[PDB]
Amino acid sequence: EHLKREHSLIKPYQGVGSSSMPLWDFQGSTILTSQYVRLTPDERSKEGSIWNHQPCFLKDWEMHVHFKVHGTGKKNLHGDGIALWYTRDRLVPGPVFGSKDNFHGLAIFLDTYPNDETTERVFPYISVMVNNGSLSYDHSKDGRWTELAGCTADFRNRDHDTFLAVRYSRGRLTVMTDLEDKNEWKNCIDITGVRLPTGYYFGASAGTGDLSDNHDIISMKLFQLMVEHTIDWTKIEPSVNFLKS
Ligand SMILES: [Ca+2]
Ligand SMILES: [Cl-]
Ligand SMILES: [Cl-]
Repeated sequence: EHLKREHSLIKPYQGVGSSSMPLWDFQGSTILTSQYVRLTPDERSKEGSIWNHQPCFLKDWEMHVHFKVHGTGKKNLHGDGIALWYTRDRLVPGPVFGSKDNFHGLAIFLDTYPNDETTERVFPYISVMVNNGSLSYDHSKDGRWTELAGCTADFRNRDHDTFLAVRYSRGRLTVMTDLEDKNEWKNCIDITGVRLPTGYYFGASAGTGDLSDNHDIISMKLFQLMVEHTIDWTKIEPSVNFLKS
């Protein structure tokens, strides 16, 4: 395989129920079992996260995330969601799906509650954000101002496993979903001109506010992609270049 075990979270989770070294830190409301990592319980005002121990120096990679978001809150009465991160900093809790705002790097947000009273989107909504420290995620508008790309995705309270794939290679960022039990990656997001350095950390976080939900990570499997390259990659500033209209 091109699986990088050191950047993966897999049952039985290394170093947790044993003497070996763990590969992730568990932070905040996060709790372990043998079958999942629960970032938040179905309780209000929680923030939990997991952060990979080692910085990733792969230039080209694909993360497969087996997650589960589930709860008993009626109607639209659930929240807030999960974020996946490839960021300069790790372990800092905060208001952005459990983690710090004004981050450096990449976020993939799985947003389950529409804060935006005048929203056009259908939720739950998966979106991507690239940040160089300057941008703040605006909850009241569901991060509308800072979203690069996004898609509606029915990932909540499902009777079968739910997965997301996040692929990053040569400026191209692709997010795909497997939510329907078709054993198929369905496209959600596909953009180019994304500039991210090496040496950042993988992480996942979730938060709840006045509304709650269980947010579980079952596994995260990171694969190295076999990509020819013909420059200090740790010094790349996170940014996006845009095609002119
Ligand atoms: Ca929201
Ligand atoms: Cl692990
Ligand atoms: Cl279902």
